[PDB]
Amino acid sequence: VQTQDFKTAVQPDTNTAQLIKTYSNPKQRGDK
Repeated sequence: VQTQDFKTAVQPDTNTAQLIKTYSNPKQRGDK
């Protein structure tokens, strides 16, 4: 639900990844 501060090679904040995160891992802070 929370977008990351910046995009990396390992973790590109894509729409599908955020969609999966709505049930796999909500409450994940986007601060790096």
